[PDB]
Amino acid sequence: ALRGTVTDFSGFDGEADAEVLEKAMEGLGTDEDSILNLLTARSNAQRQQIAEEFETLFGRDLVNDMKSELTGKFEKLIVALMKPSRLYDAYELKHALKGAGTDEKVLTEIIASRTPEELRAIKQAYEEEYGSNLEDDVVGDTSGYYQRMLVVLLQANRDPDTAIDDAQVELDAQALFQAGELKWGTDEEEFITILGTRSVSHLRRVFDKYMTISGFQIEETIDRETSGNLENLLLAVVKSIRSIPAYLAETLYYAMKGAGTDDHTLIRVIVSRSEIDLFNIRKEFRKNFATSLYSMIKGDTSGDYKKALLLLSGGEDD
Ligand SMILES: [Ca+2]
Ligand SMILES: [Ca+2]
Ligand SMILES: [Ca+2]
Ligand SMILES: [Ca+2]
Ligand SMILES: [Ca+2]
Ligand SMILES: [Ca+2]
Ligand SMILES: [Ca+2]
Ligand SMILES: [Ca+2]
Ligand SMILES: [Ca+2]
Ligand SMILES: [Ca+2]
Ligand SMILES: [Ca+2]
Repeated sequence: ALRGTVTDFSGFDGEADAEVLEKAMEGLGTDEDSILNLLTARSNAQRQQIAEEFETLFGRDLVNDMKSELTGKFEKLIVALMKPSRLYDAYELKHALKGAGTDEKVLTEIIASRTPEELRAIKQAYEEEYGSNLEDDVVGDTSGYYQRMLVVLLQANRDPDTAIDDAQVELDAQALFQAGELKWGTDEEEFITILGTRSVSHLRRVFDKYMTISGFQIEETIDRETSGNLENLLLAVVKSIRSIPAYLAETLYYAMKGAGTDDHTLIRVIVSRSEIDLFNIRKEFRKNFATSLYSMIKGDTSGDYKKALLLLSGGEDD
């Protein structure tokens, strides 16, 4: 079911590709198009091969050459596109912790929507690159239940999908109801333990049951019961439980629907997901927002920045 929008180019020729990129830079100006048409048509693993082959042919660093020939939001995308898949999430996480004021949005998005396999892969890569323990770093930069929930999630420990138990589903649905709507204040720990540790397949069933017994969708209750930090995280986790593609589709929409563009988010989501579920993301986006992902990117962005994004994205006809 899970489909990306960028795949390996067949008949890929690492050296030819380098020569092309060289031809697009060496001399007066810069052939943005040629760089943009090639790199959005090669997978992450293949860009790495292009970057290594470029060095052997020209004794120059591809990425740095492009940094010195490109500009603005376009350069940012290309640079993000060039970052090894393995290191990308950890890179965005590191920059989100760096400096006194943390970037919660990024922590929540990534940690709430990455599968256990992925999260433990991120943790190892992050410790390899930076010599810091990710969990420890997150603990240092967050606080309260938001910190607690993140720590729980970072254990990469969630129950595995298993035989579905009707008794457990009713029990857990009731616990959430008793912990939220029925209680003066909120049993934050119950929400956290349940929404943090229970399996995906199990929780989807618990949601349907929660609605049946409470009249509320769990998302309404989370909004009615919590605020800021914690609300966003629990909302993020819940939506990811339902559908990571649908969660990330909503993430893109909200990055574009206002007066500006949250370009930092536009870029991260498109790039990181281009080889996993961006096709799924596009389907869900259309499904929930009346237009294609394409048309909204077209409306919010300009120039080569726009051109690359659209080629990366695809689906003009969604
Ligand atoms: Ca040039
Ligand atoms: Ca030019
Ligand atoms: Ca530049
Ligand atoms: Ca960043
Ligand atoms: Ca910080
Ligand atoms: Ca902050
Ligand atoms: Ca309450
Ligand atoms: Ca509360
Ligand atoms: Ca409480
Ligand atoms: Ca609220
Ligand atoms: Ca906008």
